[PDB]
Amino acid sequence: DRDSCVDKSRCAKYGYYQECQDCCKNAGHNGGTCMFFKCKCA
Repeated sequence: DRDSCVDKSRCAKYGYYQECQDCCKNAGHNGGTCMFFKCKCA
């Protein structure tokens, strides 16, 4: 119970990264955003 895509799935400089939004959505949400190589949810 400690997945956290933020510290698992990489990302680009910033914006929309299909990789990030995919992770979150797969976790049990809708998606997320990209923040300085960081993967956050929405």
